[PDB]
Amino acid sequence: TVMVNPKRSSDYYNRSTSPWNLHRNEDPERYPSVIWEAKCRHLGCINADGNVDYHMNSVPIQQEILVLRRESFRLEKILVSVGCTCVTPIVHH
Amino acid sequence: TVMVNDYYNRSTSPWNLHRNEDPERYPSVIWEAKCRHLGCINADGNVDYHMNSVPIQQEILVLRREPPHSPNSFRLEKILVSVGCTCVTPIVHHV
Ligand SMILES: Cc1ccc2ncccc2c1-c1ccc(O)c(C(=O)O)c1
Ligand SMILES: Cc1ccc2ncccc2c1-c1ccc(O)c(C(=O)O)c1
Repeated sequence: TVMVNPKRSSDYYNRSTSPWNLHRNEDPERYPSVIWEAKCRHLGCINADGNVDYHMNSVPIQQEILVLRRESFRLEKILVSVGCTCVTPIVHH
Repeated sequence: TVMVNDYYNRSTSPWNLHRNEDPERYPSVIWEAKCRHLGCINADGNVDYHMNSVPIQQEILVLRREPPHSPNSFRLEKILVSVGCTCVTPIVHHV
């Protein structure tokens, strides 16, 4: 026991070859109550012609973050998606 | 005041993880991303500067010992962390 005293400001989500949207994650018993989580727009990645390359993969980049939960509060560690990256698939065993 | 109790090696914008350690902080250890290249990896496996690797930055909540060195009193603080990298067009679309 111890004592303790959203925005989208980057355009990377649209300029990325693995672009992403944001989804509202809301929990009234949590601080922050509203978290915006990334969801990749495509299964594949966008090529230089602007079309989807289904061979590559858009995958979410996750971060472990601290949140406060009403329980007087209790500290929790959760995983949130912050954006997406484009990867070459695992193609061997 | 309250009381409290490989995929990136495969990315076209790969990154390496770096230890951010602060004993005055909870969590003490945060693993941050540093993009490996300024370009992105092309289909030949080389760095290509027609596109750029950029680090996605996220504002995260953290506990800071207040007063310093205290084992049971903290202040809520927000810091900017690099979580991973994505591959972007070097151009922007707004004025
Ligand atoms: C990321 C992106 C988004 C929208 C596009 N819309 C039309 C055409 C290309 C687009 C690209 C894109 C992808 C890969 C690339 O290599 C390049 C590039 O080389 O500019 C551009
Ligand atoms: C991401 C990645 C990582 C390592 C590689 N090492 C050798 C060759 C290509 C590599 C690729 C890569 C990049 C873009 C791509 O478009 C493709 C692909 O289309 O296969 C593959």
